[PDB]
Amino acid sequence: PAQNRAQKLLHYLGHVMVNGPTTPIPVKASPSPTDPVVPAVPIGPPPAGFRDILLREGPEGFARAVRNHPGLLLMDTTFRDAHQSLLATRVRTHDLKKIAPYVAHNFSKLFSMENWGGATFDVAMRFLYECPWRRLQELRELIPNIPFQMLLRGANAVGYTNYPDNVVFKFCEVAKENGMDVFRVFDSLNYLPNMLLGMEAAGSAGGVVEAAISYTGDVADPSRTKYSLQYYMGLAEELVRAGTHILCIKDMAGLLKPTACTMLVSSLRDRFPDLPLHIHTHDTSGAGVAAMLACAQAGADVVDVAADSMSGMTSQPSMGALVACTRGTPLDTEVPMERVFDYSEYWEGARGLYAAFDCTATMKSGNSDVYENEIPGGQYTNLHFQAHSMGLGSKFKEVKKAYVEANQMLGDLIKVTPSSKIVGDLAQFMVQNGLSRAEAEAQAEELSFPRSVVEFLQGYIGVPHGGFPEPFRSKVLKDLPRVEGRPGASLPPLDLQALEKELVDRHGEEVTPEDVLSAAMYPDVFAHFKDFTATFGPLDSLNTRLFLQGPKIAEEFEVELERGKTLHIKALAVSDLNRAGQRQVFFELNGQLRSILVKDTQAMKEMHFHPKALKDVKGQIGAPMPGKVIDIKVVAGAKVAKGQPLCVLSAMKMETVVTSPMEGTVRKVHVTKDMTLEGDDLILEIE
Amino acid sequence: PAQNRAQKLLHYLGHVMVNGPTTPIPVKASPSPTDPVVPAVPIGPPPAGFRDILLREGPEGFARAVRNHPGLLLMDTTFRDAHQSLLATRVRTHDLKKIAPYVAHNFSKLFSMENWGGATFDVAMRFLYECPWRRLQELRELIPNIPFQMLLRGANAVGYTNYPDNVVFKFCEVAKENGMDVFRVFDSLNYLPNMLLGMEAAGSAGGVVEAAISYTGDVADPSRTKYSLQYYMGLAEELVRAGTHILCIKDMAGLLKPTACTMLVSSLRDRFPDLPLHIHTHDTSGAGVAAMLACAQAGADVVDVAADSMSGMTSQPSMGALVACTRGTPLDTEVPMERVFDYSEYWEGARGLYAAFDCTATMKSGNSDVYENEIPGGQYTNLHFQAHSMGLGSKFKEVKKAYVEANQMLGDLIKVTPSSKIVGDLAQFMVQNGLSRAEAEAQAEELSFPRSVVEFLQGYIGVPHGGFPEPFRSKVLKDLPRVEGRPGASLPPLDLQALEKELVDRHGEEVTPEDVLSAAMYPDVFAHFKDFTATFGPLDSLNTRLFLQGPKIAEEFEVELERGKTLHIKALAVSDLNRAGQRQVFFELNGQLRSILVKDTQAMKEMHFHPKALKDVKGQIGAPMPGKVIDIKVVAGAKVAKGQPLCVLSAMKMETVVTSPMEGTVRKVHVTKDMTLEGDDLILEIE
Amino acid sequence: SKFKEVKKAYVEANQMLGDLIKVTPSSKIVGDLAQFMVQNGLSRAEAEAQAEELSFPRSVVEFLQGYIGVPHGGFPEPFRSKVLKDLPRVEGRPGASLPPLDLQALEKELVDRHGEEVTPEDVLSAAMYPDVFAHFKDFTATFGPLDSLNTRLFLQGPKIAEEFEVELERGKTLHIKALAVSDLNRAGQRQVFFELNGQLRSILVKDTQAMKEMHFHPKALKDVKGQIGAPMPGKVIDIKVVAGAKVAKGQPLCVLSAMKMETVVTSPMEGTVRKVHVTKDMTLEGDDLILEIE
Ligand SMILES: O=CCCCC[C@@H]1SC[C@@H]2NC(=O)N[C@@H]21
Ligand SMILES: O=CCCCC[C@@H]1SC[C@@H]2NC(=O)N[C@@H]21
Ligand SMILES: O=CCCCC[C@@H]1SC[C@@H]2NC(=O)N[C@@H]21
Repeated sequence: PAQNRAQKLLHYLGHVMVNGPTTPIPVKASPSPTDPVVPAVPIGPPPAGFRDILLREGPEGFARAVRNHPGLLLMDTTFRDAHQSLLATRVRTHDLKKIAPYVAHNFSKLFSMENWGGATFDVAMRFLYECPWRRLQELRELIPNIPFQMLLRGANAVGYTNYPDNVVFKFCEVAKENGMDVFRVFDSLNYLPNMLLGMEAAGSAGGVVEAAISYTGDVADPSRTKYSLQYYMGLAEELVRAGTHILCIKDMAGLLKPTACTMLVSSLRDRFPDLPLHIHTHDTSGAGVAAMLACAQAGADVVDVAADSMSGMTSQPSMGALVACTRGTPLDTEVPMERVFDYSEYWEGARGLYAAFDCTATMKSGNSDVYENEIPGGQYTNLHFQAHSMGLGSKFKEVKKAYVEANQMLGDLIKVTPSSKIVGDLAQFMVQNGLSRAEAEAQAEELSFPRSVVEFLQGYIGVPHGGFPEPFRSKVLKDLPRVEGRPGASLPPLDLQALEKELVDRHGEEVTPEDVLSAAMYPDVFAHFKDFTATFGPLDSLNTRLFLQGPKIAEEFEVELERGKTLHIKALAVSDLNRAGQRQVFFELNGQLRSILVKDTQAMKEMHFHPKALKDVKGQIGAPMPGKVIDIKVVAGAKVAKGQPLCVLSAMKMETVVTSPMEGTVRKVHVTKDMTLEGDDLILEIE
Repeated sequence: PAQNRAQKLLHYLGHVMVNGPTTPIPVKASPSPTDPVVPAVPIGPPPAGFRDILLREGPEGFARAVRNHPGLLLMDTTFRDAHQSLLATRVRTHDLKKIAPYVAHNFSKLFSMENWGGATFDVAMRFLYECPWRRLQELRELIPNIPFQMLLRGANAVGYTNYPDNVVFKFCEVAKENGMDVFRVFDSLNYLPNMLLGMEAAGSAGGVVEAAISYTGDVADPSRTKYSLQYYMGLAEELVRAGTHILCIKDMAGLLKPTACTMLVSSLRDRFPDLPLHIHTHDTSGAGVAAMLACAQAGADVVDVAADSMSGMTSQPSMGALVACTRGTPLDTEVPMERVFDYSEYWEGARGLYAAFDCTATMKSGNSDVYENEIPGGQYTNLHFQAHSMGLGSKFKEVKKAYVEANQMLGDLIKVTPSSKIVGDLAQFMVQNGLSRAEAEAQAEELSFPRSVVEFLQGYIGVPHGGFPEPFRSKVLKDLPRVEGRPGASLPPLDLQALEKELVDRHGEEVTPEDVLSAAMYPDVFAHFKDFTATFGPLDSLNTRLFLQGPKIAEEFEVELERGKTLHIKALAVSDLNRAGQRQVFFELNGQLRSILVKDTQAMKEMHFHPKALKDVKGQIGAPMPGKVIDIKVVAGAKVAKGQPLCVLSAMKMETVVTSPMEGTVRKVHVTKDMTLEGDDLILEIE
Repeated sequence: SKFKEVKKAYVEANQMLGDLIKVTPSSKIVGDLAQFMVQNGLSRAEAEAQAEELSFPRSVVEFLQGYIGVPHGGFPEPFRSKVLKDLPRVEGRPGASLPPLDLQALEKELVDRHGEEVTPEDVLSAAMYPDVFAHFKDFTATFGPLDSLNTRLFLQGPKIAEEFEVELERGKTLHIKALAVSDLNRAGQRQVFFELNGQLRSILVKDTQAMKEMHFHPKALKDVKGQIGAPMPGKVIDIKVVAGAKVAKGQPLCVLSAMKMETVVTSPMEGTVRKVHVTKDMTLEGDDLILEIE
């Protein structure tokens, strides 16, 4: 088969010129017209770093070298969890690669760089249309000397549901083979059985196991008894007994006050004198720099930081602030400040390309109300964008109050992905329906809760500390199936060879083990990603502005496909609509005229949505959210029981089962499969 | 005379609809369409505060009460220097008054609130067209219980030049009569003779004298010998001997590292156990919260903070962060966090009205390069806007480097207004002319330096620590007059009664002592302010959006002129241009049609700019900056000596004397009085 | 685009009608028939052969009934008998059988409806042209003496900033300047601003062009004899039948008023009216479905 990359790229550029951005843009901001300036890099291999120790001496040798290090070690999250928080994980492989050689040379003493895990895996395929594994591989070649770190969920890997154990093990194996070094293993509820599986999978792969305790509450507040200092110490003892190489405290919201830092970290050091202590926080409160200095003074070996232009607010504390504040003390990081400035300078320019995703569109600074609401950095940005998309943007203060009430109703569980989303959906549901906590708990048998909340209460994410809230769980679930113990333990092993064969039969002989694991964790996303890249080619070759907005008429630019293969492209014109609903886009490619035809949907728009459900008529079932009808479970003339499934709506990437509020006969169904509904659109009538 | 306020306001609104904003807008951002939500205030008088102690027991009683306070006292800079830093001092009296009753009730324990210092005085009259004294009086009425604080320059009051001593004394007297309580007395060079005059003037008025030492350098760095710990201790001893009630450390740039905080503040406490210590910083580095916590732990009694939405970056540290971090410690501020949140929320909304002036248009976060460049918060924002206006915006990195070089060339003087501006002009001049420091020092006899640099070298701002840089000063000044000692000491007393009579003759019998002092300090600004308010009336009654952008067609709004006198105004239409170059604007006012005639310069605005100076022809004198010709000192046929004044240009609010580079005969003058010149426009020819 | 075919059909229509003199209104009668023939793709022969089945225009029917007098040589037979069927025929002079109009009763009706300024000229104008005269009085009651305006102002109105003079009576001139037109208010009106004799005056006038929005669903299948389409664009004046009514062939079904001519739509078949798709005052396009017959 002849490769047609250049034409596929021109087809993408022509598609963006006719139809607009293929990635959903949350705010009316434009990318910077200027590409970021890459700082000068020395000619040669980078200096030896902590990875060279890890490769020579293994995970235990690396952990001893970290503990024995004189000073505060630093780790870079800019690559992942700094943008996850600030720009909705939209930073692309293109921009990461440009600065990677500078990082390798000037930051060779970093403990690790956290460029992988969390939301980056799904987001790369679904929204950036790039392979997360190729990003890892390319970056690994660029940074041969710094350990790569990922955020791993213990029994779910990087996915949103539980997987069979053999998928989690095979994912950690293939991640290590592809150059992942450190696995930060956490659970969204600190549910030890999920963490132990992820630790065993990462350790069996030959990775550095970093067991991460998610922090919530306040250990310095004696009124907060559920998440006390004793809770954290007891969980640390179980994770150390399970053979963690490094112990992490993951403060996903920025709740660690300097006094709580001092108390928790000194207690952990006194208990575990030889174990490396890694502290992660967010600067959401504007106190994260002070919190990390207090951790370092209390005997933390490592702290998470971001590049200064990618720090603060819902991100990590500033790298330059920590380096400057520790300079000339026993905690000196030995990082030259000039190198931090050049690094932040590049990201300041690069962040300008992502203005369309920047959290500063909605949040101008850190906010201390995080000590009340306990909303994690990445959840705050997402919950605001969701509230605005649902017409609740003016009520976002009510949504934050309802988030506290929803956390309590759910039982004050730790709030990190996906538990932070479960609390967020419940909070939006309460505000949308005008319901206080007491009303929502009283009516729990009558209300149709968000799927996530239902799946949580069923046990699909593990068991929360202190157990599930009763009688609230029993009222919501009724007769719905309950998962006891670890949800992955009852799943049959996935046949990865059968899946590989299915993928080869579909996409041809170029299917890799990484493709099989991507399909195993994210089947619909991976299928869409392969179909999209089959149509549009290697979009990672485009600069971020051209990827997001396409070229302007008469704009000229270069695209490097491979070393020594540059495309000189100029956009010339877009035609009027032809009789086939297509517009012809004209380009110059390497001094030659080229034309591609792209269909325009925005050229003509005309839908109609008549149905409406009277709020006072119990038999009229309205759509509980804007969404697409996936499935219709009933027909006209069918008898239905109270709580019986009627239809399935798919909105905001969540199947919601619409259930009957009464017993009766379905008089009429007003909806069809694949129909798009607005809120309160009449689904069906019951008599 | 019949009052015509409503018509004057409609004339302003019609003027803004036809001609655009009367205040210069630096960035293409629009004010928020929504006014800020004012939090609920209790009905009654506010609780007793520190002012009640000051009024009962005098300045020494107040200082003892501050020292004896258990915990860390907090002061609010949001009213001034929080916006001075973030929004170019553009916050108006309208928005300050709306939140003032909430501040009085919920923050009654503040040490002080600092709203009258520095630029607010000039900016209120020149750009907001409001009386700074009326702001002070109104705010005092709404906040009877919290001490008001101002930033006072010692021998210059709030002005930009030195004044006769009787003007500085009379200013402090009338400021105290109008309800100013605390005078933060500083000098831009820490020049003790200027500080002593300001301390004596504030003390003689019956104010609380707070002597403020401006911080530069690093006391924790043993390589920095000029501004050592011994320098600060020696100056503190002289200011304590001079009878300061409170000692302030003013870190105008955010240079105080936590280690330097600990060392400086403990040394000051150990030497002065009974003296209140007040620490001011900026969060420019992102370390300001950690710096203020270190000061409080080292025995500071008071720290400067801003409301959370008005904190960080070039502003003060976050109030909510300091309150949260000190909670339940011996340093607890006793401020309820819920009250800080409600205060921050209002400001977030209010800051949205000032989006057109927000430093976030140019700086997205704090920057640690402040430890190298030492640029103060308000100077950073101004220097960037100036660099962009001069076409140097893409070179702002070169301007920051040249700022370090200019500081060294000038002798590493303290950098705060106006010395921070003097270094800024020199830095822009160096970058504009492509000069290194060595070239600028070598050519110092041939170059035409910025007036501010010349006036500094003459001694018009006082004497820098270590003296002026020689031979550089002697080369720049040549035969220009030098001021020895204190510049105000040689000025004859200003006849304030003669000035009052001149103002009564020109403006009528309503001239107040505040008007006389405003004219004495700022004659041209005050004259323009009186002429503008005579035309357009009380613009402080308009909300900030209507003040900046005017009303939209068909927009309806309310204007309260006085208690129980509301104007209901609706904008209806704007006509085409009449034969007199005017456009008729139609309003409804209290249900009645009203029409005003407003001119539109924008329509006919045309001009031509022919002159140009060949860079290679020494006899062709080009304009060194865009500016207006104020004065022409020479005619065609005149003999001119090298260095002789040729013309005076007035650009960026700075008279620049253009001087002859050679001896010769003026062949031709190409410019006229009031002519606007671009850069390099030919002024004259010399043979 | 078919005006050449219309001119040819005018010759054919004149012959079919009997080559009568062609002047108002007989020239219009030939013109309607010619347009009807071209619109329906009919030759003279086909139109004469199908004369019992076709719904001819009203002017042609009223001519054949004798309402304009008797043509030289008499009416064309059998064509007249086929078109008229059982329709009433006027013999002799049509005015001779009309009862005298009571002009004093009409004068009193006009005084009661328009006030005491009714003249003998107004009575005769109403007697000859009742609907036109009523509309003319209502229009001039609203807008005043439009004969005082120059033609350009009458047809197109003034431009913005245009100044002009209007003489109402000898020595009574009104200098008038148009100043502005506002946006649409919540009542569907736009405020127009004038200067009148140096004084600003404002009038609130409604705009229909602001939001016309109509829908036209009905259509008559040409092959379905029971589907009765509108024979022309027109307004429904009257509906003579209801759903469930038995109708005979040639029975009146509705009255359309288009081009200033009431056209009676008649049944092409005997049957039962299954459904009526139109309402009184409804505007129809050509071929819009009026009703169904089974
Ligand atoms: O729009 C759909 C969701 C996109 C991913 C959101 C990520 S999942 C990781 C992180 N945790 C959350 O609760 N949200 C973000
Ligand atoms: O545009 C002209 C200057 C406007 C005032 C600038 C103020 S003066 C106080 C502060 N210090 C500076 O250097 N700039 C600001
Ligand atoms: O638009 C409707 C008809 C307007 C009058 C037409 C006149 S009546 C006198 C003359 N004879 C005709 O056949 N037409 C014109």
